Amino acid sequence: STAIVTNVKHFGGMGSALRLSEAGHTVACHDESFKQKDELEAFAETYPQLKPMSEQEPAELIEAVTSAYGQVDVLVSNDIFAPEFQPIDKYAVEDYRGAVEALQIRPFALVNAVASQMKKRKSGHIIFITSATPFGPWKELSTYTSARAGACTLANALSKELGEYNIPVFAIGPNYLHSEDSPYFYPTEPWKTNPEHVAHVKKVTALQRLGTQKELGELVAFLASGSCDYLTGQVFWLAGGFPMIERWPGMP
Amino acid sequence: STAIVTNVKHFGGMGSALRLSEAGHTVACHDESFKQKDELEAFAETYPQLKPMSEQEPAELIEAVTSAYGQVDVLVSNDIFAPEFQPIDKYAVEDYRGAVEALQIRPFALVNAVASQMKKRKSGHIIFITSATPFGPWKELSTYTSARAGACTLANALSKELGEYNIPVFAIGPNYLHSEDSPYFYPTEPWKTNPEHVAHVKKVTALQRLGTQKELGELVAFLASGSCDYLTGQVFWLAGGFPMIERWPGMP
Amino acid sequence: STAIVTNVKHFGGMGSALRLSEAGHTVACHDESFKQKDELEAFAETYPQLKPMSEQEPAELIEAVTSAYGQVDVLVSNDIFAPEFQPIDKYAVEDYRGAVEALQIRPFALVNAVASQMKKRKSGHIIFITSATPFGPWKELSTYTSARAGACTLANALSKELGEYNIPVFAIGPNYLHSEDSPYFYPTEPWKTNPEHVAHVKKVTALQRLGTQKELGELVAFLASGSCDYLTGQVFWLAGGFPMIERWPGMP
Amino acid sequence: STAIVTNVKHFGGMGSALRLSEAGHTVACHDESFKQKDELEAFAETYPQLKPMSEQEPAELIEAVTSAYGQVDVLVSNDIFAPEFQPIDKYAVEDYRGAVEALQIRPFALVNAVASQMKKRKSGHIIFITSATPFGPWKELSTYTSARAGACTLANALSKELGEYNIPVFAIGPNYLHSEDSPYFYPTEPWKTNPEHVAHVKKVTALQRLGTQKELGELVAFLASGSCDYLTGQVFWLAGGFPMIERWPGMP
Ligand SMILES: [N-]=[N+]=NC[C@H](O)c1ccc([N+](=O)[O-])cc1
Ligand SMILES: [N-]=[N+]=NC[C@H](O)c1ccc([N+](=O)[O-])cc1
Ligand SMILES: [N-]=[N+]=NC[C@H](O)c1ccc([N+](=O)[O-])cc1
Ligand SMILES: [N-]=[N+]=NC[C@H](O)c1ccc([N+](=O)[O-])cc1
Repeated sequence: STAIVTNVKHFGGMGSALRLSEAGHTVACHDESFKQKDELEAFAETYPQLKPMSEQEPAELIEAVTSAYGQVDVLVSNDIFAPEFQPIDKYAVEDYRGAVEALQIRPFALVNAVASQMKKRKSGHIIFITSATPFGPWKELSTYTSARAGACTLANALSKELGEYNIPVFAIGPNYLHSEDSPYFYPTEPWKTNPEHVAHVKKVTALQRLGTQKELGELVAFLASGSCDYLTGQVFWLAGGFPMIERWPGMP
Repeated sequence: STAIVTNVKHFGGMGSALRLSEAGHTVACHDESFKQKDELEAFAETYPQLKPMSEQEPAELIEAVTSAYGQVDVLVSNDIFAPEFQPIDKYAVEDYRGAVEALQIRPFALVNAVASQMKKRKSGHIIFITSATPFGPWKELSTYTSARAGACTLANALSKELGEYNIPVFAIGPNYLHSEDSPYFYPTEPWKTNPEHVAHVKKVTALQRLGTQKELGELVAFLASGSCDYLTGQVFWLAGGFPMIERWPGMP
Repeated sequence: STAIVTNVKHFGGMGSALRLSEAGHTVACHDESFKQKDELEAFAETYPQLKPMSEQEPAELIEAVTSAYGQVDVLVSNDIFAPEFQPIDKYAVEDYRGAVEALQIRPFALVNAVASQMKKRKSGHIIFITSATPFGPWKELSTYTSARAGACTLANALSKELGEYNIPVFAIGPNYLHSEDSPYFYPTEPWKTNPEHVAHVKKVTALQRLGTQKELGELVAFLASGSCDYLTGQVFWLAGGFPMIERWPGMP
Repeated sequence: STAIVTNVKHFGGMGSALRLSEAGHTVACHDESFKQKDELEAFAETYPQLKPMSEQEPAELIEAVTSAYGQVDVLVSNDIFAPEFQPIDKYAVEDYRGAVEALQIRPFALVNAVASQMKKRKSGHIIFITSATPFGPWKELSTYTSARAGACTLANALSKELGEYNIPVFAIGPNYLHSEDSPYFYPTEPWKTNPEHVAHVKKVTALQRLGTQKELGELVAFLASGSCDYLTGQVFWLAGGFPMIERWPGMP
């Protein structure tokens, strides 16, 4: 079928697009950099099994993919934001508005733009790549964490109405997911190269390692395949057993 | 001490302000109508124990209450929004922005404005009145429901950073909470007077009745009293046992 | 690899064994009926790809499969119980003991018996088929629902310690999952044949249909394939969007 | 009214019993040690405001309290168990049976014995003192943790059926709750006196301190007063913001 993966160069983007592509789907890919022809052309040459698009806005993008390939069967809203850790009083309200715009308004805008066509033919799959931080919040990241929570619930809520139209909706919330060259959350440097970071991951996750782009891709492809639509409304915690809670003194 | 209750005329506003005042607290009250001298004076006459403020914006309000009464010890962010039920594709993206602005950005801005004074003296209580809807989403209310979830997580996340400063943070999520004359969610008319509505409440809640402002007020006053700070981070489900789940055919 | 699926004739048993066998695994199956020679042989003739075992107890079952096929790589504890709907005071305390023994003690015993061999070679997958009822309890099913909750948490807790040994642990909680000829919860008759039952399912689930054994098996096979171990600790709500909550009067 | 607090010398026992008595309630207390006249009379002399009972079994206790003090209006099931920490394969299945018997079967049996009388009057309150561990499992404590989860769900489930009879049901899940002289979970020695332990608590809790019996007592009395029945079904996380999650390397 035809799928859309946003911010393809970051977070869960490459893992999702590459695996969906290998499953035989036509993967239209969005990314802020594709605004420039040079950047879109470079990506296209590197990944001929992918279809990079230049469109940036929700409605614009859904329409271009629909016109180019016929329709949008799968939506993978891989949302990202660059937050700063900050005490609640040191943030600017604008800082929270920005987090909400990127992690809640954006996914909502994409579904708002594609829902009608999916509902008319009674088929489609919606997947939000959110975060697991709501399940185990760190101190001083209130804007990002709360925003991601809104996104998770958005997915769960949407599943309730779209189910009638045979449209499953899921939210995959990762943490400690290797992002390779992307700074979006866990790049190879320093997460696989620095001793302190390696030891941190080994302590905080049950599997004692970062999650792989492949694991994420497999999950995305599995859900988009229509192999298990009954999981609609599910919020997945792709966090490898995180969080590992500090035990009493004397316990290793 | 000194407390602030926003949108006092609606939702959990009156129950909160009334019980807090009966507790002996100085209660400064905010409300959109207080922009009108007439409305402010009339309120002050009916509830002489309460101190209505004309200030509307977060920073403005915290400053006004601080100058007038010395400091803000308790913040009750009683947030409201009037959403429409709509299939995802029928909403305007602006409809989600409005919901998020009123239910997430506002409480965030109020804490952002008062946190520094609380942290300096290492004392204060923060209470968000959110919603139990995220716990049991209805079909077609994705904007309001997801926004409320962000607010619940905001509170929990904040409890993590403010705990070091001895500042408890709670979120009270009601549903089917009687609002008396306020149209915000459950006014006396028609919820206590129309058969179909009375019957609906009886079916969906375990206690088979609306919750009372008195009950909400007792909880707010209890948490603000400093009698049980150890519940910091709690999301309270003030919904009378909702949701009651439809059982199999033939079962009573 | 070698998998074990318990109570194979009921609940999530057939979907799990069938799809696991299709994935190329050797599937040893347990069932109370296999105690009888006639039953075991009739099953082996009908499903020649499956390996019915006569063993009934945890330790002997794990030992027999290990001796016959070498080792137990995957454990699918498909637990069942036949509860009665009763007001708390009409139950016998023994009724709860029986529910806990069947839904909590059994899976714990199976893991207790196989854990050491999986830990030694640092490989294996543990999957509990539990229930979604804890997520949305009905009245008068306190014994079954609470017990199932104990099982979900058991899986999650186990993921924390077994992760260090590369052993993912999952809990699949279904509801409204078609069980075909098995009375364990949703047999074809009357769930797909009687108007009121069909209409009931269309009302309380988002997808407005029963889940299929195929969907359950696909999930079980996906998880056992080692394609997404990073989901360890996950409790899956295989309930098609259930529960759908009754909305305000006037809303369809 | 008349309240029953079990295992009064341990866990949330004294805090609950003492505050309930200060509130004016007649508080019948149960404890395994009260089987000895010596221990019972000694307790009675020290706390003339409490009424220790010798009865050990549920049915016997409810009848004894009903006969001596008219009826049972409030049940505080303060359940305890002394678990060992161990990898799943090192436990004895009997170890899990003991945990479930003490933490799940016991509270169930007590409600099973007093429910009929409360339903008849259509009044009463049920409070289970469980645990917050299910919310943040430590590895190697799978028996205790999962059993506690079962008890939490048992409460929420019962609220669904008992609400129709105006009987609120709650579950208070503590962690890091100071237990003073009782070894049940957090005694003064060493939690308030040994550096390594004091520091551990400082690290894992948001408020950076142990919870006080007074706090637990206030919550119990508040809920038992009928001041806020609309919270029925609630699972309270009385853990001071626990768990605090370890942050990235370099972060303070
Ligand atoms: N996979 N993964 N990681 C995503 C996670 O939501 C996240 C964790 C930390 C931060 N951060 O900024 O510290 C951002 C996102
Ligand atoms: N108590 N109470 N009500 C608050 C709840 O969040 C809510 C429920 C329904 C609606 N609504 O618009 O139908 C709005 C808010
Ligand atoms: N699939 N599926 N359903 C299993 C579910 O746990 C269940 C639902 C109802 C009952 N029951 O007895 O009514 C038992 C189990
Ligand atoms: N308050 N409090 N503690 C109760 C909690 O469930 C618990 C935590 C740890 C242990 N333990 O044995 O380590 C037992 C119980």
